[PDB]
Amino acid sequence: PTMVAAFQLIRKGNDPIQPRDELDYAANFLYMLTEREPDPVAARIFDICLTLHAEHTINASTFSAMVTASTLTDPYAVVASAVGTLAGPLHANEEVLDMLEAIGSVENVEPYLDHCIATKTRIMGFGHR
Amino acid sequence: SEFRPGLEGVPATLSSISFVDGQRGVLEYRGISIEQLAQQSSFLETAYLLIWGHLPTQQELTEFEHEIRYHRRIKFRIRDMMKCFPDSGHPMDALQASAAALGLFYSRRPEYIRAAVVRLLAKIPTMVAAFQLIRKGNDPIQPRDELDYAANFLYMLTEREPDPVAARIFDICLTLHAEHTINASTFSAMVTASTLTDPYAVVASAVGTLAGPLHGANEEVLDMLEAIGSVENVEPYLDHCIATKTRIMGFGHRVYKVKDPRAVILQNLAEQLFDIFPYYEIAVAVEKAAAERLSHKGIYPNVDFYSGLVYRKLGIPSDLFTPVFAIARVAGWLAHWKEQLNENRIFRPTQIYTGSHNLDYTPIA
Amino acid sequence: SEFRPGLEGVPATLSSISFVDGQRGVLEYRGISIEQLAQQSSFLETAYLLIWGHLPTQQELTEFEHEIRYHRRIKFRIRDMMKCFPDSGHPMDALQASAAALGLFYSRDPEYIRAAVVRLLAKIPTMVAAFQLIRKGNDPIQPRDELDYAANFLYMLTEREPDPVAARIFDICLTLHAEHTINASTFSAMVTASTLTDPYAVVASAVGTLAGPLHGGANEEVLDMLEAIGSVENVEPYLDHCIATKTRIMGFGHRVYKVKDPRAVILQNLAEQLFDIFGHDPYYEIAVAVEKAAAERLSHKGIYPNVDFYSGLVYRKLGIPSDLFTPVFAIARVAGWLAHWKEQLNENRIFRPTQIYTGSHNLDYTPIADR
Amino acid sequence: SEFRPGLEGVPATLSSISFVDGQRGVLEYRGISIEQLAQQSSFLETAYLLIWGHLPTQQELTEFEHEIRYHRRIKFRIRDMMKCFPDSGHPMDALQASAAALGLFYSRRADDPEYIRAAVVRLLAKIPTMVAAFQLIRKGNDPIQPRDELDYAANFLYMLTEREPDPVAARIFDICLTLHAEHTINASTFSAMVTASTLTDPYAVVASAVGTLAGPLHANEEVLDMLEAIGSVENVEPYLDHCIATKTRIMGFGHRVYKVKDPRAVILQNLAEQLFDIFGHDPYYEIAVAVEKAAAERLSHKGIYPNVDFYSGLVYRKLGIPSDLFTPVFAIARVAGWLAHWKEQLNENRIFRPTQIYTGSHNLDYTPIA
Repeated sequence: PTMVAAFQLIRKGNDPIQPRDELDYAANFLYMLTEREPDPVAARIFDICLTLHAEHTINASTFSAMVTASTLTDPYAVVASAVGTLAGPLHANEEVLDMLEAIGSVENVEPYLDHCIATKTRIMGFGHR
Repeated sequence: SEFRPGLEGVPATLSSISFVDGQRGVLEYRGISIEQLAQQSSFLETAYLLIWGHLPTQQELTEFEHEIRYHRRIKFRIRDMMKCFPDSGHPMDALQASAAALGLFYSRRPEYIRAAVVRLLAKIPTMVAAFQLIRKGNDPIQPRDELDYAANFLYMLTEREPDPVAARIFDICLTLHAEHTINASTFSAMVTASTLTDPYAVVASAVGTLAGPLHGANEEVLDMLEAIGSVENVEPYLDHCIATKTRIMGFGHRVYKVKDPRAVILQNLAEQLFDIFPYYEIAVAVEKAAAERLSHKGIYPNVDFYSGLVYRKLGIPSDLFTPVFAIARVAGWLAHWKEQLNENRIFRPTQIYTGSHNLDYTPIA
Repeated sequence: SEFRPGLEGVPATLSSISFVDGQRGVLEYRGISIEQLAQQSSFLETAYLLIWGHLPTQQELTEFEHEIRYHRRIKFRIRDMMKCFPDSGHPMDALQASAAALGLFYSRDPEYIRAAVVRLLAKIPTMVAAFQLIRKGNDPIQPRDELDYAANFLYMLTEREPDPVAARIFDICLTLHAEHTINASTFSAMVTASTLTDPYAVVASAVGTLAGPLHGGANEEVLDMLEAIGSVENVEPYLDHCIATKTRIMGFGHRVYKVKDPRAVILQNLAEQLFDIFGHDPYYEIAVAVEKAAAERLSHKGIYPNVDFYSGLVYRKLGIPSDLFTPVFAIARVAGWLAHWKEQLNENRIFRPTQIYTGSHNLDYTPIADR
Repeated sequence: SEFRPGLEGVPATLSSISFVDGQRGVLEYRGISIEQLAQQSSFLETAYLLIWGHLPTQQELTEFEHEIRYHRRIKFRIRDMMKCFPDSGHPMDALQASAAALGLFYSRRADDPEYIRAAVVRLLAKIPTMVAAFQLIRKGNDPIQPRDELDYAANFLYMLTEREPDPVAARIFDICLTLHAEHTINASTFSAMVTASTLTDPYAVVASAVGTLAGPLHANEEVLDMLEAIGSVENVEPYLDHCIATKTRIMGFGHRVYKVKDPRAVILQNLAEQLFDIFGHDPYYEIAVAVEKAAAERLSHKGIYPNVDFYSGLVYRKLGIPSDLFTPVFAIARVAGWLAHWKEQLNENRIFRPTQIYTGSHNLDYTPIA
C-alpha cells in the first residue's frame, strides 16, 4: 500500500507523504492516498470491501503465481509475476463507470436497450460466467 | 511631433488601469482612491479589482481564496531544478529563470484566463522563498493551509509565525506597490504581450527587465543610512553629498512633488508598527534634518526611504528587497496583459537609417 | 492632439545597423549589399561586421574563430538541469528558460563587452542541440574542435558529419536571416537593453517575445498546409478555395516587399542546387507544382513566395526536426540582437511613454455587506 | 489628458425634464412617479407637463385639446406628394421624408409667442394623420378623413383601421403611449439636441431624430417573428439549447442598465392581461405566456427579465396593427420628448463643437501620375 500510494502521488508530481503510526490500515492507506483523514465508517467500509475481495477460487493470476512458486524461489518474484499477469488487455469496473457517464441521464436508456438486444452479447458488468 | 529622443511624452495605448495627477498628487486603481482602498481592503480584493475591473462578491472571493490556497503548493520538480542553481547567483535572476521554467509545465493553450493567473499569483512567492532558503543552504518549507497570504509568505521566509498586526502591515505595504503608471518594465511587458504568447513569458520578460543597473533604491538607501555613522554625523556627510553636485537619492521624485499619498501612508504604517514592536531614531533624525535644512527645493522622502525600514524591521534580507517588489508588481503585469490581449495592435515602430549606401566588400583588409 | 495607435509610424531610435527599402529591393548590413556580401563571406565575418561595424583582418578573424571554438563546451550543471526538464514542453520555451538561467553562472571592465557576446553566440547552439537530444532520451554529445561552425551544429543535431557543400549551404542560410528591420522582437530587446542590465536578460526577453502565438511558427504552418494539400493532383482545388475565401494564402506574399526581395530568390536558388545535387524526393516536386500553380495567377496582384516557404523545405531536406525551426531562426536573431544591444549601450535613456486614461473618476469602495 | 471611448459618462447637458433611478427602479417625469401619472392622466396632460413643466388648468387643458382637434386636418398637397411615393418604401423612411417636407409650408422663423406654440402644436397634431395616411397609401387605399369627435388614440385607431374601437382599447393605447412618452438621453435624443442647438426650427430637428431612430435593417417585431417561428411549446428545448450555447443576451429579455424589474414591464403586462381577459384569449398570447414562464424559471438567477418591448409588441399585435408600423408608433410616442428637449435647449445657446484626435499620417507627397 505504501508503494502504490507513493507512486500515485509521484505520478501527479507531488511529494510522497510519510505514513502515520496511529491510524488503522485502511485509514492509513486513505490518508496516504488523499492526505485527508477519513471517517471511521468509511475506513470500516473499505476494510470489509477488501476482506470480501481478499481471495477467490483458482484463476489465471492464481495459476501463474502457483506455477512460479512451484520452484520455491522467493515470494517477491511470485507476487511480481502475479501482478504482472493480473493486468488485462488495455488495462471492467472502470469501463462500467465510463459507460455510465457516457449514458448520462435516464433519457438515453432506450438506445442502450436496443444496443444490448441487437448485439446478442453479454453486457459487461452484468452477470457472472 | 514625430521624432523625440528617449520616446518621452508620446502616448502609447489607451490604458485604463492607473491614473496620475502631478498637480494634486492623487492615485487611483480603476478610479478608486488609493488611501481609502488601502484602509479597508485586502490584497486579494485589490488584485481582483485590478484584473477583472469589478469588485468581487462574497462567493467569488471565497472561490478565489480557495483556489489560491489549493494551488499554492509547488511541484517537487521545480524544487529539484532549483537545487542545481549555483549559490553565487542573484535572487532576481533565479526568479526570472523559475518563471521561465514554469512555462514548460503549463503550456496548454474559454477557461485559459483564470487558471493561469491564479497559478502565477500563487506559485511565485513559494518559489522565491524556496530559492532564498536554498541560497542560504537549508531545505524548503512546505506552506500551511491556515495562514494568510502575507502570513504564509512570512512563515515561508523566516520560518516563524508572524503576529496578525505584522501580517496586516505587510499586506498593506504590498498592495501599496500593486500598480503604478506606465514605466520601462510595464511597457516592456505590454510589448511582449502584444504578440499574445502566454503569461509565463511576458512575466518572465518583465521581471528580467525590472533589474536596475548593478543589480532598486532600498539597498542604496539602507547602505547610506547605515554608513551615516551616529546622530552627530548627519550634517557632515549630507553637506558633502550636497556639495559634490550629486542628487540625493530617496528624495525628489521626478513627477510627484506634493507629498504623494503612498509616501505618507507608508510613513504612517511604519510609525504605528515601530512603537508596538537603532534604525528608527537615526532615520527620523536624518529625514527631519534634511527636510528642515532644504525647505526650498521641494525635497520630500519618497516611498522607498520608509519601505526599506519597514522591510528591515520585519526580518527580510537586504538582497530580497527586489523580489517582493516583483511579487507586488506581477498583479499589475497580469492586469496589463489581460487588457492588451484584446487590442491585438502588434507594436512595430519603424526606425530611421543614418548610415551609408552602396558600399563594397573587400576580400582583403 | 496626435496619437498613433500602436507606434505604427513613430521613429524609435537612430538605427545604424541595417537598412531596408522596398522600392529598390535593397537590404544592406552596415550599408553593404546582401547578395554581394553573402556571395563570398562566412557567418563569422557577417557577425563581426554586424557587431563592430568594420570588416576585420585575417589575424583578428583567426583569433575570433579560435575563441569561438574554445568556448563551445557546455557546463555539466546545465546538462543536469536539462535532465531535470520535462519533455512535453516546446523547445523554444526551454531555450528561453536556459538563456535566462545563463546569467546565474556569469555576472560582473573593458573586457565585459567582448566575452559576453562570444559566450552567448557560442553556447546557444550547443544548448539547443543538447536539449533536443535530451527530449528524445539520448545523451548530449560533446562537440568537436576540428569541424566548422555549421558542421559542428549539424554534428550536434544529427550525430552525422555532413558534406562540406551542405555546411556551406547551412552557413549561407544562417547568414541570410542574420538581421532584419526593427520588429516586435527587436523592439522588445531594445527596450530591455535600455536599462543596460546585461545581455543575458535582453536575449531571454527577446526570445520570449519571438515565441509565435499559439506556440507555432510560419514554417510549421507552411509545412502543415503542404501536407494538407495531399497529392499532386489536389493542388488546384485547395488553391482556388484559398483564393475564393479572400484569405492570404500562407507562404505567398510578404508585407513590405513586392519587388521580388533578394532573400527569396537567393534562397530559392540555394534550394534548387541542394535538391538537385542530393535526392530530389517528392517534397520538391510538390513544392514546385504548387508554387507554379499559384504564381501563374498571383503575379497579377504582386504576390510572390517569401523566404520561409523555401527555408522550411531547405531545413526539411537537411534532416532537422520540424519543432526546431524556431531556434534556428533564433540563432541569427540573437546574432542581430547583440548588435542592437551594442548600439543601444552608447546612449543611456530608457523609454518612458505616457498614456491617456480612459476610465472612471472619483468612485468609492463598497463593503461586502451591500453589493 | 482624458479621452473616453464612445463619449460615455460625459455630462453633455443639464437636463431637468426626466429622471431615472437605476437602483430602486424609479422613473420620474418632472419629478413625478411614473405609476402616479399612468394611473389617471391622459396623454395630452403628460405632453403638456413635459413641454411646459407645470400641471395645466382646466381651461388651459380644454383650450389645448380644442386646438389639437382643430389642427388634425392635413393639407391635400401632402396627400398628393405621398401618392407618388413607391409602395416598397418602409414606413419610417416615408415618415421622415414627410416630416422634413413639412418645413416647406411653415417658414415663420420670427410673432414670438406664436413661434413657441403653433409649431409644437402642429408638429404634435399632424404626425398621426401623416403616418396613417401613408399606411393607407402603401396598400393602395384612399386616405380616410379624420373625425372631430373621437379621442386622440381613438381617432388614430379609426384612421388606421376604419373600424371604431372600444373606449377600453383607446384608454389602453393612450396609457401605453404615455408610458412610452419619454426616456433618458439616448442616441436619438442626443442627435435631436445637437441639431436643435443652433435653434433653426423644430421640423428639421424632429426629421433628423426620426431618421436616426431607425435601427439597422429597420426588436419587438423580431420578437414576434421569433415567437411565430417557435410555434407551440413542443419546440421550447431547442430554444433553450441555442440560448445556452450562444452565450449571448437573448433579445427581448433584460435591459442594458435595468436589472431590477423595471417598473414599465409590470404595468405593461398588467395592461396586456387586462386587455386579453376583456377581449378573450387567443392561442398565441398563451404561447407567449408559456415561453416567458419557461424562460423566467431558468434566467431568474442570472438577472434576466422580460423587456417592455415584448409586451408592447404583443399588445400591438392583439390590437390589430401591422408589424411594420411598430417603429412609427414608437416615434409618435417619443415625439413629446424631442419637443421638450428642443424647448429646454432653446433657452440657452451653446453650439456643440468638440475636438478630435488625429491618428493619420502627418505629411506625404502627391504622386502626379505614378
